[PDB]
Amino acid sequence: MAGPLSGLRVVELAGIGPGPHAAMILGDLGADVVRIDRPSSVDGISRDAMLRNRRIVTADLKSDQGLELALKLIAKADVLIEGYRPGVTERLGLGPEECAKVNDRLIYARMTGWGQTGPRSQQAGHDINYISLNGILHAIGRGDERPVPPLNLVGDFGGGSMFLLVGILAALWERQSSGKGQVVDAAMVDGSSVLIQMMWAMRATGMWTDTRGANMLDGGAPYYDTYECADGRYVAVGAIEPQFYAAMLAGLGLDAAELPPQNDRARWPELRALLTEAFASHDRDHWGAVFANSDACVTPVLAFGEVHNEPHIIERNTFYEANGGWQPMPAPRFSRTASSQPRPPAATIDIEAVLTDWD
Amino acid sequence: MAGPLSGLRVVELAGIGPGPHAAMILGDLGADVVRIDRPSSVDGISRDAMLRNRRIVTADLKSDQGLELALKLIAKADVLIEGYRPGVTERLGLGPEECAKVNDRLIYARMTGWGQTGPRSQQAGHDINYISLNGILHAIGRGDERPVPPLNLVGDFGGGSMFLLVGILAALWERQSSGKGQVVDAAMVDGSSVLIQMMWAMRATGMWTDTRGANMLDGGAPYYDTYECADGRYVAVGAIEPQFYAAMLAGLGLDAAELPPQNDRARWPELRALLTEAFASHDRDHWGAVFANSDACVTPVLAFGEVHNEPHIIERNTFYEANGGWQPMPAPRFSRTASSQPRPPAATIDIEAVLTDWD
Ligand SMILES: CCCCCCCC(=O)SCCNC(=O)CCNC(=O)[C@H](O)C(C)(C)COP(=O)(O)OP(=O)(O)OC[C@H]1O[C@@H](n2cnc3c(N)ncnc32)[C@H](O)[C@@H]1OP(=O)(O)O
Ligand SMILES: CCCCCCCC(=O)SCCNC(=O)CCNC(=O)[C@H](O)C(C)(C)COP(=O)(O)OP(=O)(O)OC[C@H]1O[C@@H](n2cnc3c(N)ncnc32)[C@H](O)[C@@H]1OP(=O)(O)O
Repeated sequence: MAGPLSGLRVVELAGIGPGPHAAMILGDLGADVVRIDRPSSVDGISRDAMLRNRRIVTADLKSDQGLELALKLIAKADVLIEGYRPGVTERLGLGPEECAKVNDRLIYARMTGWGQTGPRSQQAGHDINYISLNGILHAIGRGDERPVPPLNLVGDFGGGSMFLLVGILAALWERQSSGKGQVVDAAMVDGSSVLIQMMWAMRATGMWTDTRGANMLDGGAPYYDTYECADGRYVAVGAIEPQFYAAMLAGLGLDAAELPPQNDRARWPELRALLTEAFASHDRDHWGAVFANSDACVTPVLAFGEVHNEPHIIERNTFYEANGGWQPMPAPRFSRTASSQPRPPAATIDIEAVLTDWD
Repeated sequence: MAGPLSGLRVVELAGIGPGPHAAMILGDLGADVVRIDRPSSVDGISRDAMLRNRRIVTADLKSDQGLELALKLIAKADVLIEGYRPGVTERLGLGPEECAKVNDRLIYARMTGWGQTGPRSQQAGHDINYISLNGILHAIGRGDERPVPPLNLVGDFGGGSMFLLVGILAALWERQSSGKGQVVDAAMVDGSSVLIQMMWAMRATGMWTDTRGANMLDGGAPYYDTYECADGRYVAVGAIEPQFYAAMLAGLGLDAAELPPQNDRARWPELRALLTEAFASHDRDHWGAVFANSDACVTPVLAFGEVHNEPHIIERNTFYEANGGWQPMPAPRFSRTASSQPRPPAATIDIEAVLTDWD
């Protein structure tokens, strides 16, 4: 298996959202990922591409034999991922202490939204809920409107799977010197708060407010926002640095002297009206051409379906073709031990076969 | 130093955005992190709480002495982080090939937006630019408006620093076999694309469209969105699974028999109108009470300033106090080798004293 994580062994108890994503990236980077699902949900070659780079086995973990078969996998493995409510793995007899009996070296990786304990620890939830509680969701969207969910990118993946991964791999490093595994408690409400640490810093130095739509990076700044163009498509402007901002104005055809100052926030509505009129006067592709090779920080805002036609995307192979269409190639990239193209999710294999393979 | 990354030595060529955030987290988890800034841009004790868990040293890398002192630190370190345009470290004599000759165990971590090559590799940018090209930005916001940036959460941090961290830690794992370092190429356009792999999968199977504001997780679903309450504050609804949706309806006082089906998309306008009116009839804190300890997936949308009074946040110590402002505690959490409270920014230290300390 290609990638820096060649020979890492990972057992994934099938859940939803962050756990599968973390498991995927491990797979992507060449880890040996065995996913235990329940026989009831498994009907054919699973067609969720988030289950790439896996071997899928079924096993009723409530049966005596399914438990036993699972503890044998875990004994042969480096990392266990689970994404159930607290208590769940314990009652299956798959809890951290049961696992430590058969393998004191296991990285035991617990992926929740609310954490392992506390008043909300048994509440069901999705991304939108974890980010509502810690300030993040309130800060996203236009000021005159209700907050908008940034898909499930921030709680599940950014503040969720990714911290699970940082924990699994930091624990593996610690183990190199201690001989021992341990438990990683990755809570989305915690990870996403670290993910947004820059805002908490800026709030302390009076550089961020709790008003939605009134900040440098939330869409409130005329030089950090999207603009609608003549064809109804959009560009993104991110010209924070004054030098980049100046280059943008020249390219728009605007004389900096007739404008309010870049950072005079009281005059932001006025500045925005002037930039809005300028961007609206040509189409998106025009601006893409005009600002190619510039530091103006102006880029076309592409829909998913257009991304495969963008030179910079094509030439770095950020995507590979599959199945219905494009999927992202592994990230990040490695000079010596390079990941390879993901393997699609294969037919269910039998859990004994896997045990043979790992003896 | 407390945490799983105790003993890891890290050299950070001072930059902005992802590279400092990645460096912060390594320090958060116990790494010994040394940040080389230019003297040009230092004055006293920093106020930027993203520079916690850090030693700061200054050094004109353009000079012969600076270059040589930098190369000494790098010789004695596990990891180098740089976030400059491609070619910068090469030109400065701190490129991968130059570092490899003084330390072939080094993990050489390159944090960019566009990548090390391709047509956009020299253009300036920020988060909004990198997520504009790979389809992400176009997918965020309401259907009747231009896209709204999800702060800088998706490109800088979730799709940036976090992939940098996974690459560093994956490469460190690999170095346990090989005895050799390597180059990690983390580009925000690639990282963020993997962060959104779910949507690429669902697009392939017809379960996600390119229309903004018309999908399950982008605000288009009445049961995954925010709602305005009587007091003008908001709740979040994430009641995807039918059993949780049912619990929400009961809490709202709506009988299922008077509503359209939860997933009859043609009648989402009606359903939204019904939920809207119901949520609008009481204030946020009413809903928060009703639905505490429930699986209804309804939570208050708190502002930064209110977070510190939420019971679940207090009890798990998701935050600590520091300099007239709360800040997030490290994530994730480790059972045996727990992180400690971050150390605030300190005054600059002499680069010699660091070399001495490190031998
Ligand atoms: C396609 C589009 C869908 C996209 C969804 C988006 C995802 C997001 O936005 S993140 C949301 C998920 N949140 C989390 O994962 C946080 C932690 N997890 C949870 O809170 C819960 O797992 C939750 C709410 C998601 C679902 O709750 P629920 O279905 O009650 O499951 P959970 O309580 O975890 O327990 C699962 C049960 O399956 C059982 N089980 C698990 N695997 C097996 C198996 N192989 N065989 C037999 N039983 C099994 C467990 O034993 C447990 O049973 P029990 O009734 O004894 O406790
Ligand atoms: C609140 C405000 C903060 C904003 C935060 C948000 C950030 C985001 O949303 S993403 C971050 C931006 N993008 C990236 O980091 C991607 C990669 N980086 C870049 O594209 C560039 O660094 C960029 C565009 C940020 C800045 O560009 P620019 O200032 O031209 O720097 P760049 O070309 O990288 O070169 C850095 C310069 O510093 C010099 N330098 C760096 N360290 C030193 C040193 N210690 N001593 C001497 N010289 C030094 C280099 O020599 C080089 O100068 P020159 O070209 O004159 O030799």
